[PDB]
Amino acid sequence: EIVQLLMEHEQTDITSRDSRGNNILHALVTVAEDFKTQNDFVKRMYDMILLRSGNWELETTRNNDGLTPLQLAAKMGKAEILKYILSREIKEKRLRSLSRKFTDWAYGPVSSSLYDLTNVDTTTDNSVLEITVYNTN
Amino acid sequence: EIVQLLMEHEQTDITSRDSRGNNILHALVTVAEDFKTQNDFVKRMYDMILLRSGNWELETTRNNDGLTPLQLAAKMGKAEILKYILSREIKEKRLRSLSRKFTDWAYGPVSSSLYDLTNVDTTTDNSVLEITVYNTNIDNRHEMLTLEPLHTLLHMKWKKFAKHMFFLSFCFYFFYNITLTLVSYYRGWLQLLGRMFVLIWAMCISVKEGIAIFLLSDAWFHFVFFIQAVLVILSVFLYLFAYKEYLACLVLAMALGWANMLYYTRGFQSMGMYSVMIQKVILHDVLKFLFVYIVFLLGFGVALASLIEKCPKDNKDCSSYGSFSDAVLELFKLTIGLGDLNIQQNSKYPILFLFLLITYVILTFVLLLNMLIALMGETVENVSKESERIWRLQRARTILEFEKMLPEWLRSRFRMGELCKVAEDDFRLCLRINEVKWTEWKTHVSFLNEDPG
Amino acid sequence: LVLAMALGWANMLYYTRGFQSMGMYSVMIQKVILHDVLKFLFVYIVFLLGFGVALASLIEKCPKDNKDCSSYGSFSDAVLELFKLTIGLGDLNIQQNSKYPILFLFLLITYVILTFVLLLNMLIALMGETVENVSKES
Repeated sequence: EIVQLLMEHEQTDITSRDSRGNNILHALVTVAEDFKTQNDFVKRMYDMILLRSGNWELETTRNNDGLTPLQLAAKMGKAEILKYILSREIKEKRLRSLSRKFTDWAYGPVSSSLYDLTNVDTTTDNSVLEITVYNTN
Repeated sequence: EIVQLLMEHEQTDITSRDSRGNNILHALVTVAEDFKTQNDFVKRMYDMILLRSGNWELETTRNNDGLTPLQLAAKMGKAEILKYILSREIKEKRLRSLSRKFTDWAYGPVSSSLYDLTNVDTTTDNSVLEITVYNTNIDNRHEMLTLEPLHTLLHMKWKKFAKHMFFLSFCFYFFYNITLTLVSYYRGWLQLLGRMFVLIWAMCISVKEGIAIFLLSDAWFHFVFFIQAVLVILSVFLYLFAYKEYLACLVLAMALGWANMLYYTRGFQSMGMYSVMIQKVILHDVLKFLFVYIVFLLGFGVALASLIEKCPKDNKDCSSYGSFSDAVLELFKLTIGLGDLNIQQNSKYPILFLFLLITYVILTFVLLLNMLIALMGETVENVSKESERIWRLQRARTILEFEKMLPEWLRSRFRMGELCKVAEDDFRLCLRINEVKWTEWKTHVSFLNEDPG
Repeated sequence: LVLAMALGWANMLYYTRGFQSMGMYSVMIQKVILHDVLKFLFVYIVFLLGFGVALASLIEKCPKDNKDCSSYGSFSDAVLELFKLTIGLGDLNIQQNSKYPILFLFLLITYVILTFVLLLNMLIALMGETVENVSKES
């Protein structure tokens, strides 16, 4: 409730970056732990905030360590938030451009979905796939 | 209902002590059993009565055995009532002074609670921590030392002193045993330098382990170290005196010492659980094997000696089996693969002989030796769960021993815990434990400091 | 040269990770060496070093210029002879030049018992315990 109050407030700045460089999504990633602990309310808040401000601005930024909240979830050990972020299906046709997974065609039970490799597929400098493999911590 | 009737009655005396010395709380402790049995209605009644009469009068008294209901729950095996008593959070601000656990500060999920060490932390005569460790009449002590203040008392003591005293002891014993080996192996000034220290530290081990063995399967090491020291100093006496038997006791003491390196594997988690599992395998499995095996050695020994009993005709190589000793020794060779299996002259019954030997090989190898491996495979599965707790218990007893060996001032130097003000007049030594809980959210009302630190 | 060769054939193992059936196998080996075998080798070497100086001091009497009379020379020959005995090569007999043949024999039999019927089978049980947990994550 308080989150919706603050975002609905016209003066709130959703994209604000704290002293560490983290915006709100980085913060939600550095927190979230596991299902046996938090019962997964962080994924819900992450979705809520993204859908509430339509943009790639939040998820494309970088904290002072030079990481997007996706790459940050890769550096840290957070699987439950990474599955969510890494496959998103947004059903509402307005905000559907924010999804990372799409259904190319579906007929009966058979369906061919489609995934987005931008920061994943290791055509970039440090991607999600290089981190999850070479990260020994 | 009837309890509330009696307490609400003005004439009832809540603090009455029966002929055994027990007040009502002692009585509730001597009763309560477990959750699978009573479904835990005793904890509820204990809470009800305390909250109904505000005081420390009840829980501070002593029955005729000189025990508070807390210490009594420690003597007896009662864990479920001890967790309750040992951490109490009373939310009502009036009676909050009776709690043994407090929240120093809480912000969001993070909260730092605070525990009360008064009769726990072993600054008293017989405390909750000394009892749950040294009390051998229970065998519930696994779940006893996993409770909230006790776990971190042991941990903090280890991180403060008991680690360094344990390692230091390992060094002083290790040098001792090396010098003992170098003395044993070479038999000018080396004997004068080392041998004196051998006698000295051996005498120290003998006296200390002897005093500890006068206060009596947990203490089994105290017998072994003592036996070693006796053998060492005895060998010294027989070396000063003129005798040939000194070397036997010397080398036996040495080998026994290297068998006593094992005691120091309880300082490490990975090796500690290992030596625990060995200690249980020897008890539950191997002994049964050695008994039923020795009965066969003794059977087939007299079985074969009587057949090979014919006269060697002054040829020791013709008859391979002499009296009962040579037969048993030859069978034990055969288990290793040294023994000589052939049709034997001087044995008038070579077929029966050979059959009766083959039955030995079969009963030993393909049956009774593999049975042991299967059984060990059965015990490892059950012990793998409790081994960590068992090792925590042993480590705990070592910790308390090192604590009891310190001087009064150096002991008071550490003094785990801190003074904290719980109430207006209440200052009590407390132990801080930080916690993070995401499961249940609430507005924090009862707490100690407003500013989280 | 030969040490490098043998090490190379020990390095064939690295290429078993291209196949599923052998890859999981070499993983389970890699974990067994770490969790189980090392604990065995430590507690076993401490016994070799114990009984070596135990027996050498008893057989320490002069061979009388006969190398076959005294089977145990310095600490090396004793350890080597024990390791023979584990394989079944070692020569077990009442030994001349050992002034204490009963104590000697007892102290050797205790070695055989502590090794085989106890500490070597313990390893097999523990490995049987680790294979059950590793079989899932391998």
